[PDB]
Amino acid sequence: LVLEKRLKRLREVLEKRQKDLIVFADNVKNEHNFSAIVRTCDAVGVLYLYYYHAEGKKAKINEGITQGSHKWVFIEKVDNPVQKLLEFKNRGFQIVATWLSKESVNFREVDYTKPTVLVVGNELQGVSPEIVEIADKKIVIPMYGMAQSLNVSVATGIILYEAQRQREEKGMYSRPSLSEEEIQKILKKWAYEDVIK
Repeated sequence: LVLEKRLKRLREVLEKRQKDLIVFADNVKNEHNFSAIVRTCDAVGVLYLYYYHAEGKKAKINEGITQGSHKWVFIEKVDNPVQKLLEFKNRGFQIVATWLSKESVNFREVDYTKPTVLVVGNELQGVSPEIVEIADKKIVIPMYGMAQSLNVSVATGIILYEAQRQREEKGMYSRPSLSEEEIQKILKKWAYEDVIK
């Protein structure tokens, strides 16, 4: 019966998932920050998290820091960021990238309620120059101190919660963006993958 409870809870979670709000982690340095980002994705309703990492990208999530959240977000390793992002762009997704530059706009000026792929990272200016070249929006978070930037996980949460606020205002968490077919498919899949190993 206990397992029924988790699936019940999984269903409620899937009914609030934003199949439309995608996150792309561009070369996030340490696993502690990566795990925190996974937790944050889960918190705002992000269902898909893609990532690109040094030497292949064999990312090891910390269960003690993810609290098991790594289980209800699809995490997919990508070998070519621009190629993957172009796939979303051609599908109508706006590519929003954190780019540390005076030419970038305040992150609150973006409309996160439309299909969006938020790209964050630990390259010199946030995302790589290769990625920013294809972005629709280049964003920064206002700073008033000596630090030029914020910890990548903290910045990701700040931006994603602005997205949460906007979507909440439009009632996008009040109705499922995933269809019942998709919800049932995921329930079955994860209930299966959770056991098998």
